[PDB]
Amino acid sequence: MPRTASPGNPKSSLSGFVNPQSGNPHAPQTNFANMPSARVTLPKSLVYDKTFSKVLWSAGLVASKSEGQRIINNNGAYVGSRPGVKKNEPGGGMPDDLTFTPIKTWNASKTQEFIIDGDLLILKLGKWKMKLVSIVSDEKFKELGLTAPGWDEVVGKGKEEPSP
Repeated sequence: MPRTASPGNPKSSLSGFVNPQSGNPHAPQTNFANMPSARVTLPKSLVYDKTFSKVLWSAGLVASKSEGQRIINNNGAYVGSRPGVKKNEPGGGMPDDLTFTPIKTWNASKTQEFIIDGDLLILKLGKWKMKLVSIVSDEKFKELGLTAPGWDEVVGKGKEEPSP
């Protein structure tokens, strides 16, 4: 039996058909939908410094400043931008309406370029998750709400429990 074994023999449970019963293969609907459906919002101003890294870890999904960078390094990510202000299609020329990323390290150039995100910032990683974040500049806020109870209290009074 052992000495007369058959070099290159198949398996038992997996003799051609591989499908467990834990749920791993049981794909609900779409990958993006469940796992990669987390979104957070952070101050648009500090986003200008790092394109992929800062946005992903700091903003919405993880401690990955360290981990995230690795992913970027991994080069298994994409980046998109879509505020919805202009009607200027991709036009290749570093569009702002829509953005696509090769996930190669670009700190300032790429960030500011697409991460302008007046209303939208999106980050997607194919290693595990996609995180999308919306960012608005505090200053901008001042402009719209420039005459609300928000500025008066915060700035003028500046004596509220929840500090800015």
